[PDB]
Amino acid sequence: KNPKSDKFKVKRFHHIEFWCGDATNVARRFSWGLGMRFSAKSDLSTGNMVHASYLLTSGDLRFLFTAPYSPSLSAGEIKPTTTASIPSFDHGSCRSFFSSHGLGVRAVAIEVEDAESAFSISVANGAIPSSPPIVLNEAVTIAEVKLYGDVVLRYVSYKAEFLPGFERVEDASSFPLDYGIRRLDHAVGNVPELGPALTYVAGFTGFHQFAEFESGLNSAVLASNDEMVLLPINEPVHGTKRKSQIQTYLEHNEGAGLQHLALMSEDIFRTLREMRKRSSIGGFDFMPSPPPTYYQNLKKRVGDVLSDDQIKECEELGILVDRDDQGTLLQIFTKPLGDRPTIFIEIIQRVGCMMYQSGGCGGFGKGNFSLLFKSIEEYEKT
Amino acid sequence: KNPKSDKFKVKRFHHIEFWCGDATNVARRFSWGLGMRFSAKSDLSTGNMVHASYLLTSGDLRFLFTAPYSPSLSAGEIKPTTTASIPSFDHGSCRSFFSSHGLGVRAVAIEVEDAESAFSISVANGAIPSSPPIVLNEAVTIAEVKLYGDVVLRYVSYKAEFLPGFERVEDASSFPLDYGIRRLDHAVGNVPELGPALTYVAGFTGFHQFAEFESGLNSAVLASNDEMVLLPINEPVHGTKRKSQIQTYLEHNEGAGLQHLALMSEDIFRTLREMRKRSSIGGFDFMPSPPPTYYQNLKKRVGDVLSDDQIKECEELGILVDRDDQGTLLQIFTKPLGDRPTIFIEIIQRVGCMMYQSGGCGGFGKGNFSLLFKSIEEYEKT
Ligand SMILES: Cc1c(C(=O)C2=C(O)CCCC2=O)ccc2c1n(CC1CCOCC1)c(=O)n2C
Ligand SMILES: Cc1c(C(=O)C2=C(O)CCCC2=O)ccc2c1n(CC1CCOCC1)c(=O)n2C
Ligand SMILES: [Co+2]
Ligand SMILES: [Co+2]
Repeated sequence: KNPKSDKFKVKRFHHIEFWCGDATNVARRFSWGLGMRFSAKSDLSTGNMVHASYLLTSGDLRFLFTAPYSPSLSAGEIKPTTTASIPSFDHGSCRSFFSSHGLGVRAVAIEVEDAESAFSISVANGAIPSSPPIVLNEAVTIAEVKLYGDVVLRYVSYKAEFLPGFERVEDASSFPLDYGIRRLDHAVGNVPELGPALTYVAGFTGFHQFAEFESGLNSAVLASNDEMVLLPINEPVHGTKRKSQIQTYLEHNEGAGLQHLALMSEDIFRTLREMRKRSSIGGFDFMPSPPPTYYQNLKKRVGDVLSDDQIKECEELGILVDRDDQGTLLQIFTKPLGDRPTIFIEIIQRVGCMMYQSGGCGGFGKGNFSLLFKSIEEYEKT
Repeated sequence: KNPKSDKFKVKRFHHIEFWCGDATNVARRFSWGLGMRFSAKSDLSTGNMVHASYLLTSGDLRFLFTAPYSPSLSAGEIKPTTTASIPSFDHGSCRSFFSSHGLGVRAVAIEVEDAESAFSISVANGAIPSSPPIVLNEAVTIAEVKLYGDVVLRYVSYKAEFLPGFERVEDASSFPLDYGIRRLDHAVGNVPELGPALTYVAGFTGFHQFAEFESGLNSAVLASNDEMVLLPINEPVHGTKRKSQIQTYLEHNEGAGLQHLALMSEDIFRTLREMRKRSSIGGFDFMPSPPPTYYQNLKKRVGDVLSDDQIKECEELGILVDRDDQGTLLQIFTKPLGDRPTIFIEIIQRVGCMMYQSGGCGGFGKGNFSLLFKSIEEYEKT
């Protein structure tokens, strides 16, 4: 059931912003590892004396990497005279964030009809304000409220090209990499207490719970009206056999924060071929693959959806497969993106639920906990 | 003239350590951009609860990338019980360094006969101590004194594999990249006042001035007995037509620090081919090339050293050429390595001064200031 209770008009995920110590090195690493093009910048060369911000794009996916300059470059500025292109940016906040959490997501940005209205309605409905609505060049409005931990939900609305003050990138510096990634499917937070986190976010958005179907977690998914903005939240389950990965996250992250970004591919086979080729030459590593018993067991579960060759391709790439009552999910997880065992990336492709494809088709793979455990002792039984 | 006045036995450059906010992303970027292999690690997976440290190697060149974890992971430790593999590491120092300077070199490490003796003699001769000698697993001794700004000169001595507590890397994660870089040729600092910086460092090392042959700088080079450890220092020259690049460095870096690392290649043509192929796909960018008049003028200057084809190869790659009374230098400069216009890399190859090749053969390229200016108006004169 979907009561379509959004308190303001929400469109799609717009961008994800990482707060970095050095935006250049993280952006270049991510560009090569994920096949994303350098498409916009705001930095010293564009007159920004406050922060360096670099935008990578792949299809509709937008990753922004931002780091602070020395405060001395802008010590004469005040907010009315700022050269920052993102007016919510604060040197102290950014340094405190990265010192506390390491490299990670500061902002989950969604595009809305009216960011000023979204901010006002959110705050009237319990949202903790983080940065008030600000109109940029009479063309774009940005506002921010707290989501969880030090992560903010950023509202962006356009009157009618990323943000004013950003410049399109050089072409020589813009190599057209593309491994098939096309959009953000969902963005997942880890918190100590799921109940109060859900109540808070659902309280100020009107997002509804997305229906599902002990591994150390309890989770729930909040969804917009058309279920294209999907914000799952996890809490740890304590006392289990193996220590909860959610608890490890909270310890190494110094509390709640964004756990994973799931990136939809239009061809997950190509994406994983291209990413795995680059794992050991600057790109991303992937978790250890399931045993061959898992891919043996795929015939009975999804043999009506994938051929033997397509299943063999999944086995070659370490891809996981789950199924809803509506659709099928192909997914795989990277190792952590940086030094800490905190944020990682999921690559996904969904098949089914054709109307366009409806959001969340096939679920989020919670069935793969049983099937992985079921595969593990099965391969031990050889 | 070389008075060979070293106050302790110095061998060669040993490693360069960058202090990072996220060591993983910088190390992976540098590995791909420079063709260096991942060869050792010290991090959570090796029992280090304090810092993540990753070592890249190319030939004898060793780049170490280090970032701090949350202090909470090690809050129960004291120095006698530390799990840090580099005992001089301090969370607060590292965070303060990166917040002040951004990504940059913390340590220039040289191998010595006896790091305890080098430390004692240095401090008795005016060196400001930074970290006292500490013996690691009864096998290696490390000590540190201040060099300039927040950069330290690190002494390392071995009784008889990088450092104890580091583990050799996985092989699957160790891709054998190699673009031809083989060793560190020199490491250059920028300071506000050259005189007092030279007096200080030469005072405690016994390093002697290396002889040379207004562009915004004055410089001088300090050298070990066999002139294989070379430590140039620059100061700005104020009031010039174009603003001094040394002054821009000092402003954006928040004071003195390491300006550039010069990396010797055994085949600078191959190195630059390989690095330029990767500039726009995660690697490093190079400064704009000199005009063709520069390569025209190369025939009269070095036509006895390089063929027309070899000169044409220099022009294809943007390589600069200078000449001493003893040797010839091929060199090129990267754009800044990170967000700030501070640290950059030089790639070099030297030809001549055969005995092995003597250190500093061909100088450091100061002649290229005249020849570049001479080339610029010449190409304007077309
Ligand atoms: C995170 C995750 C998902 C997943 O994406 C997901 C959501 O989007 C919504 C909430 C429910 C959910 O579970 C699916 C299956 C998984 C899994 N993990 C955890 C590890 C995977 C790699 O290492 C880091 C964590 C695992 O073991 N299996 C088998
Ligand atoms: C730094 C540099 C060197 C060089 O390496 C060097 C030393 O090792 C020892 C001290 C003397 C010295 O000059 C040689 C020639 C140069 C040069 N620069 C500065 C810019 C180059 C690219 O952008 C950043 C700075 C330039 O314009 N020319 C023509
Ligand atoms: Co997921
Ligand atoms: Co140099």
